[PDB]
Amino acid sequence: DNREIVMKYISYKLSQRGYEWDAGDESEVVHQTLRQAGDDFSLRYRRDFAQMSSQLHLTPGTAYASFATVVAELFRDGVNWGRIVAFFEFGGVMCVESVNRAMSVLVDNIAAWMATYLNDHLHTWIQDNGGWDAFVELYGNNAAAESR
Ligand SMILES: CCCCN(CCCC)C(=O)c1cc(C)n(-c2ccccc2C(=O)N2Cc3ccccc3C[C@H]2CN)n1
Repeated sequence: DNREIVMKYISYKLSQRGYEWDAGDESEVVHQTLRQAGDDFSLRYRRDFAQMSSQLHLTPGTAYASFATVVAELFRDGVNWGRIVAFFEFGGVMCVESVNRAMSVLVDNIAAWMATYLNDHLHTWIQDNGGWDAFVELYGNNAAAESR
């Protein structure tokens, strides 16, 4: 389910910062692989997230517009797994930031916007491209390459 993968992902990100989410908490290997891929994405692009956040100026009034803007740029050159990982980690980072700015009402909204975008705009692609199992396979190949 699209709701479930978003929910597990967001739950994990918030739990990483000690935040337990009222509405929170696909194979287990899929969730685990997406968790690691997102964590590596954040490690590499930490500085970029910090700069982008500053540009977006998160508020309840502008959160949806910022979410839509980011996602439109992310997928401007089409969908691939790497960009889907970016998507998840962007939604995660935005949920952590919401909580940090005493805007925790946004977490539920961001999770809904993520699940909707998955449903309306990534679902076809995912299925055409072998589903979440293909993501796991890709991750494996890349891990073996990065090892050697
Ligand atoms: C995490 C989603 C960032 C999407 N974005 C910012 C939109 C601001 C309105 C992008 O410009 C964007 C577009 C693409 C294809 N991507 C990437 C996808 C995979 C790997 C890197 C990028 C990328 O282009 N960047 C990574 C990143 C991460 C966090 C914050 C901003 C950016 C932008 C660039 C930085 N070099 N990021």
